[PDB]
Amino acid sequence: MSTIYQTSATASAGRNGVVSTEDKLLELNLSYPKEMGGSGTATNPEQLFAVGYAACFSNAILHVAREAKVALKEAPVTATVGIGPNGQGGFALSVALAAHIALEDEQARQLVTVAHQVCPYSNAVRGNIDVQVSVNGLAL
Amino acid sequence: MSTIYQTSATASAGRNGVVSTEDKLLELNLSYPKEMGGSGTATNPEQLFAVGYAACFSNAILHVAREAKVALKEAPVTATVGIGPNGQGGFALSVALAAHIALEDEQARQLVTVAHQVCPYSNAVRGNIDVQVSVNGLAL
Ligand SMILES: [Zn+2]
Ligand SMILES: [Zn+2]
Ligand SMILES: [Zn+2]
Ligand SMILES: [Zn+2]
Ligand SMILES: [Zn+2]
Ligand SMILES: [Zn+2]
Ligand SMILES: [Zn+2]
Ligand SMILES: [Zn+2]
Ligand SMILES: [Zn+2]
Ligand SMILES: [Zn+2]
Ligand SMILES: [Zn+2]
Ligand SMILES: [Zn+2]
Repeated sequence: MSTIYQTSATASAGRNGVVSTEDKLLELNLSYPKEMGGSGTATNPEQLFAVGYAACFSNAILHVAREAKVALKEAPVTATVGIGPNGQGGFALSVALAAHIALEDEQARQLVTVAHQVCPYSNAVRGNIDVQVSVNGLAL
Repeated sequence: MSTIYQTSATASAGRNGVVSTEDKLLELNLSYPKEMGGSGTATNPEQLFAVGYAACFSNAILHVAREAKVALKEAPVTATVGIGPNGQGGFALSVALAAHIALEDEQARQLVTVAHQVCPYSNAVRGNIDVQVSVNGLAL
C-alpha cells in the first residue's frame, strides 16, 4: 500500500493521435491498425498492453526465480493481446502469455504459477481476463 | 467474443532489457527508474500502462460521445499509474484517470461513467484496481 514509483501520461485524441509521458521518455503516435480501418503506420493500446505485460511477466518470472535461488539467464515471454466487442456495448481484451524457462517442465510450471500471483499486471486483470498461460510450449 | 485485432510482443529480460512487438512498430529499451535503483534513461511497464490507458480511455470518451451524438474536438485524459508492494509477496498497480470534457459538469460525468463501462482497459481491471476517476478537476 506504499508506492515505490508512479508516473503519468496524457492523451487527448484517443486511438488516433499522440500520447506521451509527463517526463517525455515515451512519446508516441497512435493510429488504428489496418484491421480497424487505419493506416497501420503507428502503434495502439493493444500493442502497449502486450509490450508492458510481456516485460512485466518476464520480470515476475525473474523475480520469483531469484527469490527461490534459481539462477536464470533469461525468461522469454510472448504476450498476445486481442480486442473485440463484448456484446454489452463495449470491448474486452483477451490475453495469452507464452512463458519459457530453461528448466524441467514441472519446475517451470511452479515458477510461472507463482509469478502469475506476484505480477502486478496479472493482479490487475485476474477474474476479468482469463489469461491463457503456456509454459515451454505446453499449457500451464 | 469475436476478435477484431490482435498483436504479440516479446520480452526476455524483464524490466531491464529490450521488448518489441512482432511487427516492430514498437521497439523499446526498458530500465528501472531512479526510484527503483536504475538509470531512469529508459521506460518501464508502469509508463506503458499509463500511456495505453490514457489513450484508450480518451478514446472511450470520444466513442461514447460520438454514439450519443455529442460533438467533441478532444478528450484530454491524464492517467497516473503507481506500483507498490501488496503485502502478499507481490505488487499491485494504482490508477487515477483525470478526464476532461468541454461540457457542463454533469453531462461530462455521465459520459465518463459510460466510457468507464465500455473501455476494455477499465473492463480488464474492474474490481481489482480501484481506479480513481476525476472529471473536469472534480471527483467523478
Ligand atoms: Zn495489422
Ligand atoms: Zn510483472
Ligand atoms: Zn523484483
Ligand atoms: Zn535461453
Ligand atoms: Zn513458446
Ligand atoms: Zn498445470
Ligand atoms: Zn524517476
Ligand atoms: Zn478504451
Ligand atoms: Zn470506437
Ligand atoms: Zn479543448
Ligand atoms: Zn485535470
Ligand atoms: Zn459522481
